[PDB]
Amino acid sequence: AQYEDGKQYTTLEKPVAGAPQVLEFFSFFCPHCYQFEEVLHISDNVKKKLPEGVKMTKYHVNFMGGDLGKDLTQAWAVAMALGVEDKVTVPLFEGVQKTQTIRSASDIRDVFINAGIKGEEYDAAWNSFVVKSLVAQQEKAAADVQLRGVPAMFVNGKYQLNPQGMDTSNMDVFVQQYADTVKYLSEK
Repeated sequence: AQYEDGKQYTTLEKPVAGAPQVLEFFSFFCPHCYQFEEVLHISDNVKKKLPEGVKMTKYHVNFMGGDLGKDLTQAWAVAMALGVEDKVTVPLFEGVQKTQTIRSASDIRDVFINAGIKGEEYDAAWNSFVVKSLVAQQEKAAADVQLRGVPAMFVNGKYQLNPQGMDTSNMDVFVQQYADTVKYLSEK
């Protein structure tokens, strides 16, 4: 057929019950994740083609960047709780990978302050139990699919995108194939 198990996607031999419909994993330390977000705009183009009613979820991961990696998972939890993901995603990527000015939790905090989140509100969120359970959710989702690399995308907890089975000679064409594959998997 046109979409083939093992080509544009793989099936999990261990389906994950109750998983989010479209689940994306990334790390602010991950070079392809930077490309996906700042150059390719994958999340964005996927959304534009998802059917009515299916919501999209994106989680940070711990297994890159050691201690600062864990701080970033907690900061992304803060980002999610405050709903400021679209204000901190670019400066966090650039702070880690471009300027390399993010070296400590305090430097992560600086990003949010510059984005206009109040210190007391950031600090209160950071220390809250709601962010702690949101950190737990991110960790659990990654654990459920035995995740050992990012970027990664899972559809209905049973299908994993396989971008290495796609042409990359044109970036636009790659993005649409990626997005169209997600939509197909969505309708499966």
